[PDB]
Amino acid sequence: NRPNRLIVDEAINEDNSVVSLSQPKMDELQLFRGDTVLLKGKKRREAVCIVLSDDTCSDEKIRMNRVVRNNLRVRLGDVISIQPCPDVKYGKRIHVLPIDDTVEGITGNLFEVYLKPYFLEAYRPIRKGDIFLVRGGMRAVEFKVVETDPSPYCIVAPDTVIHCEGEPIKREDEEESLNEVGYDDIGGCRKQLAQIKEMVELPLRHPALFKAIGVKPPRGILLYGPPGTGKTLIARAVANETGAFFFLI
Amino acid sequence: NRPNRLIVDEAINEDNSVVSLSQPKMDELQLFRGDTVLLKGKKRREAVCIVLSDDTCSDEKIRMNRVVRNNLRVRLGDVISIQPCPDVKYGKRIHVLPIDDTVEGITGNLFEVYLKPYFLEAYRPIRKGDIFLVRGGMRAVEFKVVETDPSPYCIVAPDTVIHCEGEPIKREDEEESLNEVGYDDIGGCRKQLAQIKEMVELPLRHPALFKAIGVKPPRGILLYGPPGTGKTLIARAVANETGAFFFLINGPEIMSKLAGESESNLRKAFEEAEKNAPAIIFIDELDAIAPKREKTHGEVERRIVSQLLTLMDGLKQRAHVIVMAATNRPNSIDPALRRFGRFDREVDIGIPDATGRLEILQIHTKNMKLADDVDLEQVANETHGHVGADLAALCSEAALQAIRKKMDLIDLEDETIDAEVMNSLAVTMDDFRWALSQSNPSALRETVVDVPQVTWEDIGGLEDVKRELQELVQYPVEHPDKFLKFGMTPSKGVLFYGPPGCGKTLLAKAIANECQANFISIKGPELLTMWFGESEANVREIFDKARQAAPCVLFFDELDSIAKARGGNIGDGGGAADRVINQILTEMDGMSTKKNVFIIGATNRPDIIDPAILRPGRLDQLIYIPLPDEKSRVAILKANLRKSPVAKDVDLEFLAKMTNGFSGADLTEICQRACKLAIRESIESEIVPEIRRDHFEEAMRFARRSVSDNDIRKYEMFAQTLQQSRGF
Ligand SMILES: Nc1ncnc2c1ncn2[C@@H]1O[C@H](COP(=O)(O)OP(=O)(O)OP(O)(O)=S)[C@@H](O)[C@H]1O
Ligand SMILES: Nc1ncnc2c1ncn2[C@@H]1O[C@H](COP(=O)(O)OP(=O)(O)OP(O)(O)=S)[C@@H](O)[C@H]1O
Ligand SMILES: Nc1ncnc2c1ncn2[C@@H]1O[C@H](COP(=O)(O)OP(=O)(O)OP(O)(O)=S)[C@@H](O)[C@H]1O
Ligand SMILES: [Mg+2]
Ligand SMILES: [Mg+2]
Ligand SMILES: [Mg+2]
Repeated sequence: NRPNRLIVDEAINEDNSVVSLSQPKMDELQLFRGDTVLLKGKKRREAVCIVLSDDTCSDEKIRMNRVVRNNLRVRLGDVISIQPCPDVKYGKRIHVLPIDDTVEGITGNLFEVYLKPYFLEAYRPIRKGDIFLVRGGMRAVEFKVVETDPSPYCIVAPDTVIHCEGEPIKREDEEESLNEVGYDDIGGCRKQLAQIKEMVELPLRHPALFKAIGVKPPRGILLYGPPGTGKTLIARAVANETGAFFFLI
Repeated sequence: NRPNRLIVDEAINEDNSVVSLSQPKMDELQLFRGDTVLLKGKKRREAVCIVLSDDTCSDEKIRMNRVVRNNLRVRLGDVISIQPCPDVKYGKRIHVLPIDDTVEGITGNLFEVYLKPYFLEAYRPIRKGDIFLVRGGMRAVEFKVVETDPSPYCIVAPDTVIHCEGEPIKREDEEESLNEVGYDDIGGCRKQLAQIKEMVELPLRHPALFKAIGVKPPRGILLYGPPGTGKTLIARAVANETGAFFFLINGPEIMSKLAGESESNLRKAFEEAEKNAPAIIFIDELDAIAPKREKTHGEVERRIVSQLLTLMDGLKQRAHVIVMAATNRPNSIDPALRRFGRFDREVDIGIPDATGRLEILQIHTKNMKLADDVDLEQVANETHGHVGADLAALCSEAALQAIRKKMDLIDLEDETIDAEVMNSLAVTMDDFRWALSQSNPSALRETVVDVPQVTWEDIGGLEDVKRELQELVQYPVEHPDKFLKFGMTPSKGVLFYGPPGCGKTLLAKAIANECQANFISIKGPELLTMWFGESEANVREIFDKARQAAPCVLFFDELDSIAKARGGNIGDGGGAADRVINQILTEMDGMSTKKNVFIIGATNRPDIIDPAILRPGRLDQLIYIPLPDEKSRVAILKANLRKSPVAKDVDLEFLAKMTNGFSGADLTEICQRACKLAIRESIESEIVPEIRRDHFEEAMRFARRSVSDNDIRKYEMFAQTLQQSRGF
């Protein structure tokens, strides 16, 4: 029923928004390697991205990047609604504005350092109200388009002009700070992260189901190891990747 | 007088309401196997059920299920009034309603999952206002009929229609919650439960009788055992199965209070217990509040201990108050508490055995749905160091693993899933295997007190020593009358000596198995490491533990390691007696003769064993186990090859005559090498499943002898002259 629902979990490609599917999926959804796809999430918001051909990922799973995970307001293990978009898009004007929480201490023409060698030779699609992360200059800033042609009808093209404004917009509470620690900020602990996920996220993400079943949830997880191994980092990441209230003692 | 009164005690049939009587009873009450009977209890209420034919239950007892025990408002040990009901009954309409305390979180048509595959092929009777328990969908809910034809006039029939209402009724205080812990919620502890019942329920159930007699009631029951063994569970069950007010005191909770406020809490708890009828005070984690006063820092803790001692000493027989305590560290308890008048009865809740842990697994999976390949007996056999908490965690992990593969069939978008899919989710044996794969047994280091599985069939030859061990162990425990007639006190000790790998450990385990007696194995290296902490009380605890397990056999294996700690009898000139061995001799001399504890020692270094071990009264039965001869080698090979698919052309007597100085371990090594060659052949052929003659020939080509001819001569010398030893 409804062969359009995808399970959301973290991707492995260390790049910008690029979704990865399994071998039967691009043939079942009649989309090729270099195709434009549309992501639809909760709270009546959309996302547009480019698929990637993968085989040794899983039987039925999409791969979801953290850059646009907050764009759809969806966390780990969520269900997403995909849709192929065989619509030709080209950008003419895209009024883009950074956020004055991560761009402080940076001056000059930020385009030629951050946006210019990030757009060309990529051909990425941009939707209305997209928060995409750009790394460079020994720091990372997220960026926000605020005004363009009707959504999305936009891909990265050399024929797209841009203009700076010099007044970055503030960050509202509707979105989560990408500067916070996530699952992608932990390296070298994937088995431990897998165990923590299996023991933590299912009861937290589905509290009503776990209350209905009446089965014992593991509530005494104890991390241990040598100092500086990321125990606090892992705990904060698990807190952030789930919609659970976090109290620190 | 009145041959209609029945004593009420818990049943053994793991089903719905089915009463079980003794052989003379159904003939005396003219009722057959498939007959309808009527149960009449107190407070003017009745119950209807179906009898069961039983013979090996007791002389005069009924068996009463917990489902309908609360239906009659009768507890354990009560007297019930039975009546046969040869009245034909058939249900037409039965308005049934659940209770909204256990059905929350369940939606959909609960009939087709819970009531439909529970009614048919059963033909059970239903009475007015019956609370019957139905398990399924990884949870248990009780159910209540509220309206039907005049009572009871109802049995389960396919012609009975039903209709849902969607509004479950609330639970009143007239009945007890079946979700609470009862006697049936504890597995693997029946002897301990029997002792607790005998020591607790008679004074509590009959306080007036115990006050009239003027005899001392045991008021200091102290439960102890490894953590997670169900001490709290047992205490709560005993509280629930008797009509005694239960006051719970938590160690850490009391200790967390401010100074001068915890004493107020203890005094208030004792006052409440004394005021409110017969009562039980349970102090969970007693070592938290009352450690050894020699090892404690603050004076507030000592005030707490003194207050507890005063409150315990202030207990009168008229108070009808029983104080129970649980601690996983009984030796950390202040010794003043364990004296007479405060805590005299001590009950050891030990690690469950294979049967006990199988019972625990059944108790924890009875709510879950198991696939047809689920072998709970195999799971119990594969779990060794697990305790009740470990098995509960294993079952929960298996259920979670089953759910984790069902996240798509279950709409995770939906708030509260319905039971028509929850029951469809079944826990496979693969899920149990996965859960067992990653599990940490807590009681791995604990000493095992159990009947070993190895029997005489696992031992080849050695018939004479088998007969001698039978005469030494079975006869004093089976026919004491002959021994007291002829006036000889049985010998309490046996020492096994001989070449290594000839079956000294197997003999002790097999003689433990045949007598069906508890077996405790203490190895020499274990003693040497457990004494290195200068803990003289541990080897005393070993003998104490053996004392409570009587009839028990205490086996000290690898005494050579103990004797090699200081070199031996001659060595460089000093003696090998050190550390444990002196305390072991002291314990052997200080053990009661009438106790059925038997001590067996084994060593393959008879030269260096200290003489004091061999003194009469400690270990005077010197049994020498030699290397197997021709026929014993055939027997050993046959015993070792029982579990392997040996081909017909394999000539075992040929192998026996081709091996002369080989011991049992050497023959086992030969069999293992032949099996490993067969495994290699199978692996190579994969890129047949019968071990052949050629494999045995190739294994015999590389077979090695682990006992020298000079060693054989020396053992023969010690086989004849070892009683001498002591003296020079
Ligand atoms: N596995 C890791 N992956 C990425 N960064 C890591 C990892 N482990 C440590 N770090 C970095 O090192 C910092 C220190 O790690 P912490 O989690 O704060 O130390 P810790 O694990 O709490 O151990 P303590 O606090 O000294 S006992 C983190 O904030 C990260 O920046
Ligand atoms: N013999 C048993 N039969 C059935 N369930 C058991 C048994 N032993 C333990 N359990 C289960 O394991 C849980 C933990 O047991 P508890 O009695 O709470 O532990 P404990 O005996 O108090 O030992 P502590 O508190 O760690 S010192 C119980 O609530 C049961 O669910
Ligand atoms: N009579 C026997 N019948 C069958 N197998 C035997 C026999 N004697 C020894 N074995 C094998 O040898 C192994 C060791 O048995 P043990 O009773 O431990 O021998 P032991 O005399 O105690 O000497 P060690 O030091 O323990 S090897 C057993 O597990 C069997 O595989
Ligand atoms: Mg830390
Ligand atoms: Mg407890
Ligand atoms: Mg041995």
